[PDB]
Amino acid sequence: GAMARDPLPFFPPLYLGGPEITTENCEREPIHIPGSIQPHGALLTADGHSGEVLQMSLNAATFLGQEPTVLRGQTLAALLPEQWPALQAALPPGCPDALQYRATLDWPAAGHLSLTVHRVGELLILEFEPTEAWDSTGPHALRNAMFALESAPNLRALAEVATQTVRELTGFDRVMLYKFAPDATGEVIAEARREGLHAFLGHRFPASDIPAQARALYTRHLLRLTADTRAAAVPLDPVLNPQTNAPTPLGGAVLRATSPMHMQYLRNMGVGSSLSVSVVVGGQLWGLIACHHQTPYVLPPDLRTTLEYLGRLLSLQVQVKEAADVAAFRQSLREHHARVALAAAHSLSPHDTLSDPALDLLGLMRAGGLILRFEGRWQTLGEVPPAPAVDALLAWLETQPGALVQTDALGQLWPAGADLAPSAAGLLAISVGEGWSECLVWLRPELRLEVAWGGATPDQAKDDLGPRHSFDTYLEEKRGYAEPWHPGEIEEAQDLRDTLTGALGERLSVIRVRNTFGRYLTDQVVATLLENPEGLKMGGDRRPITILTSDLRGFTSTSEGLNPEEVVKVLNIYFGKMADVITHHGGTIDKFMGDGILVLFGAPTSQQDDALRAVACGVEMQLALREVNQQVTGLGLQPLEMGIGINTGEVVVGNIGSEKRTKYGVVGAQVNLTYRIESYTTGGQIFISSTTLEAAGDRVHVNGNRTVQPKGVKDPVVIWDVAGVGEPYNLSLAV
Amino acid sequence: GAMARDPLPFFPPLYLGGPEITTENCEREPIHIPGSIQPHGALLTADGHSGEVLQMSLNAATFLGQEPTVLRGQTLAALLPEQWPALQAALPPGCPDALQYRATLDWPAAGHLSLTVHRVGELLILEFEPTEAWDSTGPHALRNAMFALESAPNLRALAEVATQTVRELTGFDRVMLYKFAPDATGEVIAEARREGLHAFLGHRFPASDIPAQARALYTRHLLRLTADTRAAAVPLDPVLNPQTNAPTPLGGAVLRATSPMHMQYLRNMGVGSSLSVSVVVGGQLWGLIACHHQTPYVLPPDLRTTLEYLGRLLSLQVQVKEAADVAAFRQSLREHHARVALAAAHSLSPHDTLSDPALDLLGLMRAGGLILRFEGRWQTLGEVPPAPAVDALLAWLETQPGALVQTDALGQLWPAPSAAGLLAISVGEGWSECLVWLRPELRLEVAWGGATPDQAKDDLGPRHSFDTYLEEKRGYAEPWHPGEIEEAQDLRDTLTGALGERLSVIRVRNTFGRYLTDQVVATLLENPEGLKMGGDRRPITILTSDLRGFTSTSEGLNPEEVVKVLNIYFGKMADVITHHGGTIDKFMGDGILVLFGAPTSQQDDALRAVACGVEMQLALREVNQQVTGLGLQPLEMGIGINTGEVVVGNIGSEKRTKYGVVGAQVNLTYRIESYTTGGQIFISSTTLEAAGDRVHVNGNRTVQPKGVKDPVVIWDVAGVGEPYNLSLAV
Ligand SMILES: *C/C=C1/C(=C/c2[nH]c(/C=C3[NH+]=C(/C=C4\NC(=O)C(C=C)=C4C)C(C)=C\3CCC(=O)O)c(CCC(=O)O)c2C)NC(=O)[C@H]1C
Ligand SMILES: *C/C=C1/C(=C/c2[nH]c(/C=C3[NH+]=C(/C=C4\NC(=O)C(C=C)=C4C)C(C)=C\3CCC(=O)O)c(CCC(=O)O)c2C)NC(=O)[C@H]1C
Repeated sequence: GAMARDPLPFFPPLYLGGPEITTENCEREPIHIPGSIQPHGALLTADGHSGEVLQMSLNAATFLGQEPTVLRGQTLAALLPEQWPALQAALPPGCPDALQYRATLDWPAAGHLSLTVHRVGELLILEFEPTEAWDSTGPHALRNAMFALESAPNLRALAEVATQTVRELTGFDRVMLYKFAPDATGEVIAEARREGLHAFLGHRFPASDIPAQARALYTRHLLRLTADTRAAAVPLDPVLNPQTNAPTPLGGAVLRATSPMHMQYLRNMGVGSSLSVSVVVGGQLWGLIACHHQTPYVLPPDLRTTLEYLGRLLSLQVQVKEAADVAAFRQSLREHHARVALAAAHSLSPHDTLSDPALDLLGLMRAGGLILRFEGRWQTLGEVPPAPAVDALLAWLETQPGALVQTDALGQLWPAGADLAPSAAGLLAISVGEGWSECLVWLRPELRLEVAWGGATPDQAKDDLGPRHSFDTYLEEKRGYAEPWHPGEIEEAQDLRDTLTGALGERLSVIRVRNTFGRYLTDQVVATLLENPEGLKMGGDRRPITILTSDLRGFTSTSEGLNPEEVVKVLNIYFGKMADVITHHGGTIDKFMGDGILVLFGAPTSQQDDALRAVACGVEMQLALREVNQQVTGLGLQPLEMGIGINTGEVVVGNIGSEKRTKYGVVGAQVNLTYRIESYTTGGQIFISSTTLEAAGDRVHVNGNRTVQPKGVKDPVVIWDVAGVGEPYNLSLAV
Repeated sequence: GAMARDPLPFFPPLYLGGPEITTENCEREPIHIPGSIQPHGALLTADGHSGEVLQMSLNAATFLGQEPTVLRGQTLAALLPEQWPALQAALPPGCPDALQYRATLDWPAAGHLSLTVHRVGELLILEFEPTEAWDSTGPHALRNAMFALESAPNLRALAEVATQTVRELTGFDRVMLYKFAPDATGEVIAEARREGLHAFLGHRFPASDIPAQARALYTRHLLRLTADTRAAAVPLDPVLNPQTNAPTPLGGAVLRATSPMHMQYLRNMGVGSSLSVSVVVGGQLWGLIACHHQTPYVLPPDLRTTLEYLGRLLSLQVQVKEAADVAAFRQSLREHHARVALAAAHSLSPHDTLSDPALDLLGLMRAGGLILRFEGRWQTLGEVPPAPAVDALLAWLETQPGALVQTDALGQLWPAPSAAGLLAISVGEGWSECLVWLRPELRLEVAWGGATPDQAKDDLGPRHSFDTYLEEKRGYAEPWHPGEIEEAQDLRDTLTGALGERLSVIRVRNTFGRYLTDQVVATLLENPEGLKMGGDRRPITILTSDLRGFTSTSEGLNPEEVVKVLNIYFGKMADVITHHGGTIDKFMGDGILVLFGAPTSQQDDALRAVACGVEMQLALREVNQQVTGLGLQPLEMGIGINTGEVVVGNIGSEKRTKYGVVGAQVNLTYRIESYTTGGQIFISSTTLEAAGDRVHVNGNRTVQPKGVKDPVVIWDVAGVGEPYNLSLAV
């Protein structure tokens, strides 16, 4: 950004053999050390401790009415017997160079003088200038303006009051408020002017009309002027400070000679006199009050002080009015902003929430297209570039520093993307966390706009070796720019980025609970578990739980002759319906081992009807397979068949994983027994153990039984064939 | 926070039957509508459209030089023939009541008068004051003050210039800068005064000395004065505005009579004249330039305007100076800040990064104790109260709103000793992950100007004593520096911004393998494509293990022995499997399933799987030392490995995916393991072929497990050669 770019190193001044200044090298003119002054005042420099005079402007003798011999090598003690002790008191040695001291002198000849002093290291710089010794303006003009500035209701009105007041105070033929853009171009956003004068209002001027080292200088010394655009500069004698054998810094002297480049610009523009006051906001040059007179004009010093004070006042009020205008913009989005904040705040699946048309993330930013990248997938709303180009933008976005990126001409910030101006000329992108792995990208189409320039566009700065001669309206078509993002839209995006980034709190814990307690647990069960962290006895515990295992009989063998995509599709269908059923019965899915399911009832938390719910779950799982086999045989494949075993008993519960990556699981002979029980089933059948049937109760309807001695058990056991469950399930296997 | 709390509703004023004002209700005094003015000026009110004069102060004739009947019911057009068109243009209908217009008048029997006008609703309010023949040589004192304030190096120095300059401009016997705290107590942070006056510098004063409705009014109308603290008010006549039959709002008139309660305070303090100017920063009352004279003093209006100018400049520079003071505090901490900023940004296990003493989160904030809650658990550095108080503090911090909680007296915020000061930041929203800085008690003595806030309602009028009253505060820590608040917010921003990076790795590990290395997770994220979630048939090598008979022996162990043994076993097996790039797929009871080929495949999948199996068997030697140390029997382990085409893809539901494998070659692996005995590794012929000549074998078996159409040869593995050089001990 040209405004946030320090000036180039300056070249040596002319009187040290520096180069001549043209529009090629003019950002390097050392305008702060011209070694000369404007002829309407006089300048002395003096040693800061002794007060010996070291330099005089060539006109100081004639100005201060003393022969040049006495003056040179006189002391300020003798030249200013009253003001010498005072400026020492006000400008103590070692004080900042910015500090200035002002006084009136009753001088022997031609009237009173205005004295302005400042210190630069070991050197005192004294400016002398005619004054009335009588404030022409009176007390009320400034006080009235200050209150009127503060009561202006918005930025535009504040600009009107500023230029209208300054022109009333000074009599200038033209007073402009000139506002710098981030690329250091500027625009006349208010103008008060004498009748019959050409209007510059609404015109943009190239950044080169005020070069970077002038803008830097104007950030530190807030007023400067050219009283007479025809007047020759007056040299300092000697031109170098003899304390240093180096140029005398003159940036803080209002009598500093103006650059010949700018002198010529003002003549071309028809200007006899010029003055500007910096508006500085947050340490940055926000703009200028820029004044012109058609004929030479020396603004009296007291009028200048009024201006300098208005400068300070305007610097604060520009900030106040800009914040109020932004807040008013956001005030009209309040209803919509709250609604978007509430949804984003607690949402655990951002993709389904932020793409809802009822949320209208597109309208919230007046965007033409929105990209949402969350988890691993990105979807879009509205007008976006073809899918190949969206992936190229997200790839370049990942390289951008920060968590917010904003531009109204994406083609310039990212060259390869200049082709995407029909839908992505402007872009506002925010990163949920750092790295752009999750982000939102509002896009805006190219908006062709005409720009009124003051005589020339920025690329015509070097057509001549000097300033241009025309400042009349020059229209240029703007290419590749979108409508700019309002500062309130920038803020809205910052608010929403913060909300989603905060929401990563839950999105990390619930995925961490599922890793420990159940990969397929419901968002309610996880919520239930987060509230009650204790009671779970991670270090180990033995207690009763019911275990259910199922397998698809021979599906692993029939899957060696299907498409790999058919297998995955069939397993996805099956597990989907199975998981819905098991969830409905409060079971914890513990493993999806191939085509087999293990379900726990009682871990992570138990209830008195664990066994009954497991049996009912088993029945409905079998019934659910009939719905599943419609799609499978719909796809052209053979029906699936399923056997289920259920056991109930004491198992060891706890962190059965490792220490660094825990898993709440169960271990013991009663787990293994469930598999042996399931191994006695055929398709459609459910075998349960005697402990399960006993624990489940009289609501379980059995078909018959078998005594079996599975390998792994010392004693024979009776297993029971389930036909159904009664109230309140009323679930029955078909026969 | 009494500063950001609106005033209470005022009570009706006395002349409408309201209650007498005492220290019981003085926050309800309607000080903006006294119906009266101070006697060094005169006041008219007129209709905003016709200019008809509606009220006059009772002294208006003496001031304006015309008896009341010629003034009353006359029109401002006739009375101010030049100023009437001007003040209408400056004060248009609807303008803010803050907006003021001033002019000078020259009248007979009246000298030069200052006329200050402003508009309240449909009413114009005109104030008349003696003023001076204009003779200034220019605003030199202002210009010099302006640059002196701008060059002040810090906030203390800025305050010193302001009071020094105001005293030089005015002659006031005492000039103070009075800075409000968030609780609306105030402190005199700079003072310029007569030598014979008792110093108030450094003293704090109760919030009630400037009540909430004075503070609110002082945020809109930036100057008020009491010219003579013994001068009697002058009634308005009539007292009520006839447009409304309601009181006339005088908040915006400098001549407004001062609250009687405050007049008595000034007298009790020995003050003869008073004036203060608001410092308003970001729309908030930051403080007052507060001035006392021991004798009466009517400041001419032109000199008040210079004070008003300095108030505006000082509102700007207080902002500039406080920021620079904070930036200078943090500049000392820069290298330390960068050091913590780097660590917290890229950490995927913040518990081990932040507890590092070389990171020095305690010293960064100059704290005595630090709590660190991340993921499931919490942990503490330095001096922390016990685990009940930490679990109770962490529970209560979930109560607090926002992401940052800052106090220097935790006993007051939360009733329930190493922690008198607390600074807490929420990583994300809700405090599920947070940092808590704790500071111990710092016995400080507050110097109060006469009395503590407890003694506000001791008598029905103001206090008489304003001498130093030292009060010992208990349960307090050294206050958090504003730079230390900014450092905590920065660190909170960083850790919260690192949640996205922490999120990407747990999402991937949740899909592709729970125990995956933080290194291979980075691999899957820079190359996310080609994984083929829809389905694919690829060769992979599969390794299954079991601890034979441990399921039975565990029925005789205490459950805590069972979990401890499995934790030791799995923890060692995981180390070995990860060293060999295996993907632990399931911890099935005491069994492990490991994939070599998923999610990614190298060309030596089979060899690594065989060598991993050998090392797991060897690693069981170091496990069986800890298991027998605990007094238990030693574990035995059998291993089977198979290599074959399997279906690879999303095997879970569509909603909760899991990258898994399915097929007969997966199931054959468990059958191959079932033939092993303790200490033995059986592998299939396809594994032996893919692994290559570096595998050392003992013998072989032809087996035909059911569910298999054709017999298969399995091979007993003795060890692995270069570069592994592992052999099963024999
Ligand atoms: C290659 C160098 C160039 C150059 C140099 C230059 N310009 C300035 C200072 C100013 N230029 C201003 C420009 C404007 N005045 C207007 O009235 C408008 C629009 C209506 C514009 C854009 C202004 C305002 C200033 C500030 C000075 C002032 O207030 O008069 C300097 C610095 C002068 C100095 O302080 O010594 C220099 C070196 N101007 C170019 O256009 C090219 C040729
Ligand atoms: C129960 C009511 C109380 C009360 C009322 C009250 N106080 C004010 C205004 C001011 N009080 C000030 C206090 C101080 N002056 C000092 O010099 C110091 C410290 C050294 C303090 C704390 C100040 C500065 C003001 C502003 C007025 C001024 O500049 O003199 C009002 C409002 C006055 C008005 O605008 O009419 C009221 C109602 N003060 C209490 O102490 C209790 C009794």
